[PDB]
Amino acid sequence: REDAELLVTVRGGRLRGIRLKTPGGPVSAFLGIPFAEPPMGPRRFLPPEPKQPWSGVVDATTFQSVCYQYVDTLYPGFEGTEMWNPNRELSEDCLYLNVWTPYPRPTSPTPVLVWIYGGGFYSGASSLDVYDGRFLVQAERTVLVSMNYRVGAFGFLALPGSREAPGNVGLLDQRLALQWVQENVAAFGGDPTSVTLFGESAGAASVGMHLLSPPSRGLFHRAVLQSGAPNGPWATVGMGEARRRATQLAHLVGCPPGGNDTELVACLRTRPAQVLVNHEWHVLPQESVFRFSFVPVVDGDFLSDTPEALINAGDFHGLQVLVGVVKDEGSYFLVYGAPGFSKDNESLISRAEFLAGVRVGVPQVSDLAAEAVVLHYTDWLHPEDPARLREALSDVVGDHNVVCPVAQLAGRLAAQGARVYAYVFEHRASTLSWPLWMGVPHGYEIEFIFGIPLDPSRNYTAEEKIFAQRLMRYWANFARTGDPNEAPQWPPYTAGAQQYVSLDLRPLEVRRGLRAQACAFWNRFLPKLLSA
Amino acid sequence: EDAELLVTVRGGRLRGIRLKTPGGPVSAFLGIPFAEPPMGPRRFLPPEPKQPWSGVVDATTFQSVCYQYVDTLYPGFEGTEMWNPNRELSEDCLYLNVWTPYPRPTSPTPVLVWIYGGGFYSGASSLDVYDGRFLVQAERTVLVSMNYRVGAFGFLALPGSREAPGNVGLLDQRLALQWVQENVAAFGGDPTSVTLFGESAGAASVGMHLLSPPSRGLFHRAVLQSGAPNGPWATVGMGEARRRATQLAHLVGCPPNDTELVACLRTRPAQVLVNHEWHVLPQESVFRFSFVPVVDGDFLSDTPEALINAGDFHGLQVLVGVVKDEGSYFLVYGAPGFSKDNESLISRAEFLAGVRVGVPQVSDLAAEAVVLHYTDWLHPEDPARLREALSDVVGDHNVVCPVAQLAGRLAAQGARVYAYVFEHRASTLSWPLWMGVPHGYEIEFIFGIPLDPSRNYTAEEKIFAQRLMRYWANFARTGDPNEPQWPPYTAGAQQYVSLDLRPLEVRRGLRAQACAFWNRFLPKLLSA
Ligand SMILES: *[C@@H]1O[C@H](CO[C@@H]2O[C@@H](C)[C@@H](O)[C@@H](O)[C@@H]2O)[C@@H](O[C@@H]2O[C@H](CO)[C@@H](O)[C@H](O)[C@H]2NC(C)=O)[C@H](O)[C@H]1NC(C)=O
Ligand SMILES: *[C@@H]1O[C@H](CO[C@@H]2O[C@@H](C)[C@@H](O)[C@@H](O)[C@@H]2O)[C@@H](O[C@@H]2O[C@H](CO)[C@@H](O)[C@H](O)[C@H]2NC(C)=O)[C@H](O)[C@H]1NC(C)=O
Ligand SMILES: *[C@@H]1O[C@H](CO[C@@H]2O[C@@H](C)[C@@H](O)[C@@H](O)[C@@H]2O)[C@@H](O[C@@H]2O[C@H](CO)[C@@H](O)[C@H](O)[C@H]2NC(C)=O)[C@H](O)[C@H]1NC(C)=O
Ligand SMILES: *[C@@H]1O[C@H](CO)[C@@H](O)[C@H](O)[C@H]1NC(C)=O
Repeated sequence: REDAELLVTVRGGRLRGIRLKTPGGPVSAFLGIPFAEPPMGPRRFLPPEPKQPWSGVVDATTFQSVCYQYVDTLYPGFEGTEMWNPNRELSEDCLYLNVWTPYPRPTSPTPVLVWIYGGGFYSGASSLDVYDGRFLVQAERTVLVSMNYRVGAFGFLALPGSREAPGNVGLLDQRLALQWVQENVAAFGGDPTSVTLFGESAGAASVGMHLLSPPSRGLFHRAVLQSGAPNGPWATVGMGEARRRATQLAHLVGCPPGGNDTELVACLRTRPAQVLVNHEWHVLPQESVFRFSFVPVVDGDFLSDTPEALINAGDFHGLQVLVGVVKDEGSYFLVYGAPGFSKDNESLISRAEFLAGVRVGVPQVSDLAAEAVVLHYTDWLHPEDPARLREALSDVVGDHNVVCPVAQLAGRLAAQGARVYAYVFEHRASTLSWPLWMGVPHGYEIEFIFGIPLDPSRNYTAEEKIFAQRLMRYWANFARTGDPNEAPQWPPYTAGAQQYVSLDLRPLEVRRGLRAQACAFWNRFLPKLLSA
Repeated sequence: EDAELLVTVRGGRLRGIRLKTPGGPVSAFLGIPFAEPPMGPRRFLPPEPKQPWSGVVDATTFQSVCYQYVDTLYPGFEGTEMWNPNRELSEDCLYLNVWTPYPRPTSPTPVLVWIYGGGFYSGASSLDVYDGRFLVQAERTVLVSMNYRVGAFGFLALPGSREAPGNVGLLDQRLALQWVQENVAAFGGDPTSVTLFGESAGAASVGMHLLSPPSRGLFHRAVLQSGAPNGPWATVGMGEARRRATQLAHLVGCPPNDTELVACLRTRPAQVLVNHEWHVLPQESVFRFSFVPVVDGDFLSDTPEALINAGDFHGLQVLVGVVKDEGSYFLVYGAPGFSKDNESLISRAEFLAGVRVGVPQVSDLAAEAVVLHYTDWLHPEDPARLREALSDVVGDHNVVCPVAQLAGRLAAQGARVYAYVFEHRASTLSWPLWMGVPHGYEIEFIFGIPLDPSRNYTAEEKIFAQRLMRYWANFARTGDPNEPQWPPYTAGAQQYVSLDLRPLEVRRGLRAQACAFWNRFLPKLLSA
């Protein structure tokens, strides 16, 4: 006595899933499918090995463990923090993926959406409530896949050139999952010839890196980059600085008691996973509000050059991408260490706090460059207005880290053969627990893309549910056709007209300029100065 | 004979002329010698006080114009010819002029001293737009103006040499100011109330007298119009001045010992030096200033910027301002694509080309920073926007931001500053409309030229001219232009007033965002 709809055979063996209820009807979920051998013991820091075939039926009936990661404790018990923290036990045995499909299974091959979570390459999990695929699959009849990938030291510690810790294995985790989709998604009714990757923040940077890595590029057809880009200043690190960071962590945990790499990694392997996590914060070169200790390394392998170079020199004919940002990208990060900031106050900073915030929000630039930032962002008719300083600091951090990297990628892709669509998400959710001064913070479009307002246990307003259904429709139209349009039209983004649309409760408004003036500073001038 | 027209000064007796204005007569003494003619062995040397004379000097007509290049870019065009010499060129040119009410005052009258502009290479006190008769009649002041040597004759420097020490044109101005102290009372002028006013290089001159202590005791108030001593074109270092002096010596067939070199230069006709003066500049530029004040530790003990930042300016009142479109006039003197006879709608390549020529000696890095700041990246190739942007580049770098930096430093360090922007386009203007209110075209209103019946200004423009004359003379009398009030300029509020036919409007910021680029960032970048 079984349900045939919940039984699927993949190349590795048989799976049994669970049937979820949604407001619109049932969907089939296969949660926690193993796609790699567990990377534990001698397998830690190594590239993932494909999951060996199994006999019997594996129950894919619940989310599996979260990969080991630092857990944020800035506002304990605060919904705005807790929603991003692991909702499963931490474990190095965490390489599992999730498939949601219509109930019953599609008769015709169905387009596939593949989600890559964010969290600065040091955190995140596919099991977070806000990444629940059931509403998207029910509303738009797609197949949705999400995977866990190793973060922090376990996914991106790199001793470049070494066999034992080559770096970027968290990206290879993603790639292995993408390879699993090509080989297996048709068993769930998905179309391996229509796969759209989507991600946010570090997930968006991951998506972009798969675009720029030929072995990944054959595994999908379309890409969505939400509030992140591979050319972001926090998303990559050079070979030498990666080695310095790996060596510093090893030194901090007593390894060895630099030297031979094989030996150093062997010492690192004897350390408890939690010990590495608790020391990862002490590795960074400068105090920062952003920077993350272990991120993808540009070592000539996964990425043959810097993403910026690969973007600038790329031929992108035959590609559709959808990119965008939230209205207030910088605000969320400032409450995480910038002087004068708190979610519990107005964070009306002084001029001196503004100056100190630029250094933390724009880490590792010269004084000369920091002076250029201050000049650019200061209103010299109101140089000391606290409210204006707070707003300017938010734009500094958001422009440098999210908006301008996105705009640069969008412009280069459009000019080099791809069709681009761009948005700014401008709705502040009625459920938002953050203060009003933060506006629409980083990450808070995700719940609308995934249709979370349709959850009966939540309290979104009726118009926000309509709004959520409109965005799910845009995303699914893009996955099926490469075009979010079906009514107000969404024009493509081009390097000249630079048109984008605003996403909020009102109909689409077409505007031009993704912070065009600001991003000319970050993308055209400051790069000149650096090499001088 | 008219007794009002005979004056004895320290050097002897003069005879002046009675002039007519629509408001009544005025006494004028034109072509008064204040120095020995700086000729032959005296060329390039500091001026010497005029030795006394017997008999009566005839002071009824303007004297010669000091030797200078004559602009030939639009021959016969009123816009260019109004600045060209209207008297014969001569090295025997150090004369000044005095206008007084008729009959001559018998109470000490405040004195205005005009220093003309012209990039330190040109200019004359005899130009029609500097006619002092209307200011003097309308506002009952004494007005003085002097000729000073320009070009090589006034500013060729072999620093350290006795023979060509540099800045002698500035010393010409100082001697005229010394002459005013010793003789102005004989005309009814008050030597304890002397206000200096100048435009462009004349304003830079005023600023340099403000920062040179031997000149500071010769006047009490200062007006700087479209110029500042910290302007990029206003000064030169000792090494570059020596290089320029040496290259002109080569160009006119003279040997590279300073004594030898200057002696050979002295044998060359004056016209010959003028004919080669442009060729000394290192790079091609819209500004032809080859010989300018030199920072040698003497007249200027430091750069004007260093002197400005360090000075105690309590007790000083100053009036500064700009025209609405400072850059447009300079663009037609060689910026690619520009002409008075077209709309000057330039390409982006021409805009970029024009930046290098309007900002003459900056690195590519700095130039790039300029084109980043002045590009609208939503309309990067719009010809009309590019034309206006390059006008802003040239005007901000050369006039507006040097003036704004001076005004802010002086206010923050004790001076009472009043700032204006002159926004009225003269109904008689011969330049095209796209130029707006160009550099130099506030002068005619402040000298009351619209009151001349033989000119075609409107009734409204004459009322306006009378307003400006009252502001300027109020400031000369009291250090305050007011009688809608004109508030002082401050480093914080940055308030200025708009001068046009409308009543005064108070605004904040002399291109504050643009000038933060020139006055705060770029200096940091150049050193690195
Ligand atoms: C760097 O060191 C590694 C490991 O050293 C070995 O580890 C010991 C436990 C034992 O295996 C010993 O042989 C060594 O001390 C080297 O890898 C070994 O290289 C030697 C041959 O030269 C030999 O042991 C095996 O080939 C390797 N054993 C492994 C992989 O554990 C490696 O060659 C050294 N590289 C250099 C030169 O820096
Ligand atoms: C606004 O608040 C921030 C943060 O204060 C936090 O929230 C408060 C309600 C309270 O719980 C504090 O303990 C929290 O730190 C202020 O920034 C801090 O100010 C304190 C003052 O003693 C200082 O000791 C800390 O170092 C500051 N932390 C920083 C700069 O990150 C800020 O000063 C407040 N601004 C105002 C006046 O509104
Ligand atoms: C607008 O006019 C400028 C300048 O043209 C000048 O005025 C004309 C009436 C005529 O007298 C020309 O000889 C003058 O040069 C133009 O710029 C020039 O364009 C010509 C080609 O037509 C070129 O050979 C010159 O080198 C250019 N000179 C400069 C200083 O750039 C400009 O092309 C005109 N633009 C228009 C009318 O759209
Ligand atoms: C939604 O609001 C209701 C109001 O009673 C509350 O009981 C419930 O806990 C809320 N659930 C949320 C905020 O998810």
